[PDB]
Amino acid sequence: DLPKSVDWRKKGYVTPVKNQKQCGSAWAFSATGALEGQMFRKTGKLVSLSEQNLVDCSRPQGNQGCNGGFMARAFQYVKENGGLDSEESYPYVAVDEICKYRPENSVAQDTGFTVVAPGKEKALMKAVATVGPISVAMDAGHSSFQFYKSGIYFEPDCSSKNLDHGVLVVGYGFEGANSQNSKYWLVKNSWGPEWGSNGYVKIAKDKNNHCGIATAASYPNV
Repeated sequence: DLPKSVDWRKKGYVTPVKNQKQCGSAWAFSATGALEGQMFRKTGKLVSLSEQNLVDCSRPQGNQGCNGGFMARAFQYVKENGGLDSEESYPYVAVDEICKYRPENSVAQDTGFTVVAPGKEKALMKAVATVGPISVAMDAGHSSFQFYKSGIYFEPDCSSKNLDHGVLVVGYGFEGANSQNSKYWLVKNSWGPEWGSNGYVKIAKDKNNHCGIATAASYPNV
């Protein structure tokens, strides 16, 4: 009984597209994006969250800052730390720096996170429909993705198991009148608004877990 389409951007859950620049911090942007949606669902206030706070401070939890990391380890950091600072108060500079977490500037918290049944696009569809934006890993390691500009993205060389890039599923939809025709996942990237379609990409949906979008999906518990 899930909706034919979902787009959380239309309900105020999603901040404008950000840019990680030359830092392997996509996992931090995916995590802040999912926490931004859950915090909005809880309080009605959309507050941009600090990726730099995660880059600089979550090494104990197993992240490696600009050398990579994982969204579940970032949600683990926010839980163990008791908070996460706003983007305004702890700005992004795209380089590993000293941890400067300030509890008085915290605007978010989580108690851990929930994992979507791995490899199941229908499970991911249910989480997107009932929770809000969901953090996901994908295989983005292709020039077709770097130069992606519009339309549904399908890449034959995509893997659903060996992934390399965290992104945020903000909804799903279809092209035209038939809800089961030309389906896609609405994905927010962190390569800036100029990349792709206003910083977003439509990834083919119900095409065998294309690019691994439902392989490692999760969301923070607020």
